[PDB]
Amino acid sequence: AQYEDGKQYTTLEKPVAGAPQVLEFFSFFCPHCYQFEEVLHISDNVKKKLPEGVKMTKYHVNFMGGDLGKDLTQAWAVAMALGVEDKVTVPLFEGVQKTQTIRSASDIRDVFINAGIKGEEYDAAWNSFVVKSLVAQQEKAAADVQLRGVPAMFVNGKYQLNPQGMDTSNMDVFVQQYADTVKYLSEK
Repeated sequence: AQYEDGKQYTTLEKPVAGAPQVLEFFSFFCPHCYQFEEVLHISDNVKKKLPEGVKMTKYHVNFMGGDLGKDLTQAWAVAMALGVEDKVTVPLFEGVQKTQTIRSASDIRDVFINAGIKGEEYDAAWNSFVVKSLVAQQEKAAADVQLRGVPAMFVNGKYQLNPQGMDTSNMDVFVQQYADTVKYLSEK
């Protein structure tokens, strides 16, 4: 057929109950993730093609970048709690991978300050139990699918996107295949 298990996607032999509908994992240390965000705009193009009523979720992971990797997962929890994802995603990616000016939790904090989040508001969130439980949620979602690599996207806790089984000559064409595949899995 056109869409085939093992080609554009794989099926989880161990499906995850109650999972978010469209669930993306990334790391600010992940080179393909940088491409996905700043060059390909994957999340955005997926969103534009998703049906009525389908929520999109994106979580950070711990398994890259050691101590700073965990800090970034907590900062992403802060970002979600405050609703400022669209203000910090680009400077966090560039701070980690392009300028390499993010080397500590303080440097992460600076990105939020520069983006206009008040320090006192950042620090309150950082230390909050709501953020602790948002960290727990990110960790549990990743653990549930035995996640070993990013970028990754899962649909209804049962299908995992398989971008290696897609064309990459043209960047635009890859992005729409990825998005169209998500829509298909969505409607499945």
